Amino acid sequence: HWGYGKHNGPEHWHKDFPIAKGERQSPVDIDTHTAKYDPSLKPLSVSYDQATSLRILNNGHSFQVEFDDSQDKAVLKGGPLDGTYRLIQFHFHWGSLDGQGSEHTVDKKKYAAELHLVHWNTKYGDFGKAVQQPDGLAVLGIFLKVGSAKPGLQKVVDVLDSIKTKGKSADFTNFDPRGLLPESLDYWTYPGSLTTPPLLECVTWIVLKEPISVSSEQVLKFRKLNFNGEGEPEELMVDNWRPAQPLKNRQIKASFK
Ligand SMILES: [Zn+2]
Repeated sequence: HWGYGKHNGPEHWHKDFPIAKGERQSPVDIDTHTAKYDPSLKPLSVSYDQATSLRILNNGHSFQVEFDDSQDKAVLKGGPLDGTYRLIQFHFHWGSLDGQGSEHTVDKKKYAAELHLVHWNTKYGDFGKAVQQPDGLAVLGIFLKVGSAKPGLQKVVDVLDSIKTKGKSADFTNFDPRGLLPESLDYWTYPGSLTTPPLLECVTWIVLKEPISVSSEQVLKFRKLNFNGEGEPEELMVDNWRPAQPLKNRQIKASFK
């Protein structure tokens, strides 16, 4: 099965998922000098005050916090989106070292980690139908750099002990994802894909310009998670990021000058 090691990592994925060599794959390098400012783009509208988190899960390739998405509780609108997208989960990608770990890069700069907040377009009724549509998902990407601790992340770091191995889950209620946002919502946006199999090209990417800072101690705890299940030989969950893919016929647009 696919993963991030030498015999099953990203360079191998195309044998089981040939869309890996597709026309609108993610992530990409954001060249800040060639991105086009578009005054037509609207500000993002993030409405997370009624979010209901349920659970945190180690899925064997990352950890993810899941939200109740049976109603319009936590939604993203605006920016380049048409319609309403509900939050279903967020997860992270990170490195074995502070100088790598993000999926997107900015002028080839890598960050220590990247947060993905995944939302699906309510017009398609459920997540499984949305991923089959070119405008089915909207993913907010936030970079993490190492510096000062992020208070709103600590609740997450504290429970990782309890979901160390693949398939472990824990109740995780009353977590407010607003504490993970930077001050500014300026963004870049381009059409792309999921960055893990099945790599479907159903995502409008919205990547925030401003990183959030986390402390070395906080990302250290990420690196203690395991890819393996309980009882299996220990393999640390690190470097679970896909490298930048060719931009091909796409335009990155910026909401700012
Ligand atoms: Zn992701």
